[PDB]
Amino acid sequence: SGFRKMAFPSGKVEGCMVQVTCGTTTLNGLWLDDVVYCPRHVICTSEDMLNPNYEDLLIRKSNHNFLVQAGNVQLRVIGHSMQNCVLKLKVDTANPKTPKYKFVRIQPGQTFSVLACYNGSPSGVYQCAMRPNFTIKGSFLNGSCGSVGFNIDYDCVSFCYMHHMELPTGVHAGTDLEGNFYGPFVDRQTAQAAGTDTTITVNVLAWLYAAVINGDRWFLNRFTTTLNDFNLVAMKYNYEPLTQDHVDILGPLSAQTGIAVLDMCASLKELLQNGMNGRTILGSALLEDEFTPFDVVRQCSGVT
Amino acid sequence: SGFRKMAFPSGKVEGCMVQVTCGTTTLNGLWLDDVVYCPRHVICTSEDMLNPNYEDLLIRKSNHNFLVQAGNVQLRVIGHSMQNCVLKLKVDTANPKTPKYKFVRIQPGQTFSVLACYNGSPSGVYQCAMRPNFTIKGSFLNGSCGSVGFNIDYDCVSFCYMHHMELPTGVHAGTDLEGNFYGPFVDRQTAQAAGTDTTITVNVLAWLYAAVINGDRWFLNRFTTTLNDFNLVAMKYNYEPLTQDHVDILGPLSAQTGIAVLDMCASLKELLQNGMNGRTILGSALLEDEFTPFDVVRQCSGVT
Ligand SMILES: Cc1ccncc1NC(=O)C(C)(C)c1cccc(Cl)c1
Ligand SMILES: Cc1ccncc1NC(=O)C(C)(C)c1cccc(Cl)c1
Repeated sequence: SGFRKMAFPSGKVEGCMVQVTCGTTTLNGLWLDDVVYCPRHVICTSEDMLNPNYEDLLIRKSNHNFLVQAGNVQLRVIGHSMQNCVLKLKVDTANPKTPKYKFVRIQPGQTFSVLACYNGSPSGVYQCAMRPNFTIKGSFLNGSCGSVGFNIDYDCVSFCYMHHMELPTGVHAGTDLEGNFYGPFVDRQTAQAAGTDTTITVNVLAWLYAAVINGDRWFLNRFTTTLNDFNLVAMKYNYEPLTQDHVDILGPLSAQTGIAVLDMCASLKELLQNGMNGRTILGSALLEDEFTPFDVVRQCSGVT
Repeated sequence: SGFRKMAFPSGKVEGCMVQVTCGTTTLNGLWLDDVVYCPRHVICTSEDMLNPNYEDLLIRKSNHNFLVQAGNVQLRVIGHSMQNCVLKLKVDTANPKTPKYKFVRIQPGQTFSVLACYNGSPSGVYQCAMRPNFTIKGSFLNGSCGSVGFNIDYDCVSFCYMHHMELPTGVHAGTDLEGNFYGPFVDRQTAQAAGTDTTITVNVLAWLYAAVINGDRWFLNRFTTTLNDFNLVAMKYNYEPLTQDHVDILGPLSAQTGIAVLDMCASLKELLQNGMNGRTILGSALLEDEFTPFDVVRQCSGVT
């Protein structure tokens, strides 16, 4: 039936996007109830970004200096405060389009959808993973700051990411909705290199199970391995070490396909050592790691 | 700044999805104004699908036999008609969430977003291309029929695809919103093999330009080629022949990067003849063909 890098339907999040302007700077904000959330660097000019004292910069700003526009209507700002790297603008009107929501701080290796926005307007939606080094490989241009990452469960949106910065290497860094950066990144125009980015082993295995479920079985072999043997191979190829918690989460996929987790590890071991030999798996020539076991079950079962 | 397989924000389409039930069969419908559009095979049982006479099957059905549910509210059906492979159910209420829309029949090689649905509820959104053989490589399970493909321009949704069938090979076939199938496919449970699927050359070149724009330049070489020389290579590797119309559409990308189209063709020629030698381009180990020149410009400029 096919397997695609699917994002959640973005409707509930589109109705939350606003444009926030402070002085010369314009970026995106997230309007939930009577609060607009946005990156605190909205108060900076490019000149301030080298070494900004956000507390001192925010002191020269009043409620009337933050211009919030939802589509074509202007929101009245009645309060402002800084929480970590985000500003919280209290407005006099609750967003009538506020969905049921939560703020969650996701773990590395977990996935989420991103609704890229510019001037408070959505341009597109794509599926991302929080890398083990706490960066995301997204698609963001200047003006995209404040665009959010999220997951959906039935009718509840769990916001997990707010975009803040592009690193000199082209990868992206941002915060949870409490303004805490994922990783060691600071909201300063300083050289900040992302550490070693490893491959999310449990996600590659989940995607290998998805491949078997959809007919791609050429990589299955007559071998097995042990967690310690597999992890010697995973270390050599900069793969996250596989644990019993990882084996446990792959249980439903192992149950559906009848392929024991350690047997799937032996297929992955041989793919790591030998490569794909010019072949593909689910339309890909590399081992895909941005699908969790939960994503595979969801897509393969039709959860709406 | 990064490059992702981005889909359009799906909000405007989510507000159009309904569940349509006829007898034992449940599938998705598209509610625009006072009309619900859905695949005509909603009137079939699996037994009928072998060789259905849709005209005779529809004769045994009245307005009250089509149950249309939008979320939790029931729509009253006051008319029904068959247009090609789609049924048009006239309801007594115009969808208050109907966006500005058009029905368009796209060309092969063009891209579009798909909002996969089950029981009238959205599960996810992904970007697709209409293959040169008029199939799409999507992700659809039973119950997904009636899910639509679309493009957005400012505030106007151009619906181009409605999902109808999974071929025995795992690829997907469907219609435009007038019920005309893309390709030679019929809505019958018969062996229908998709013809030879070629690579969309103009899209690969557009994606090569996107790679250069984002720093991936290892594949650039000191060579050039001619359209006739390049097309001898394209035929050998089952690539669509490149034409002057294709060169013309790549003009803005050639203007921005300063790399002449025929010089980019020579890079592609060498990638075809030599492979990637274990390297990647925009996180991919194969030549990507599901991004049009328009998609690359849009994503690289921040069009919302
Ligand atoms: C230009 C761009 C592109 C994609 N995402 C983001 C950006 N923007 C940035 O990175 C800027 C605004 C310049 C920045 C600089 C230093 C620290 C922080 Cl928090 C932010
Ligand atoms: C099961 C499924 C999965 C993904 N997309 C679609 C389907 N469904 C089908 O293909 C069915 C309904 C069985 C079918 C059969 C023959 C012709 C037509 Cl038009 C449709």
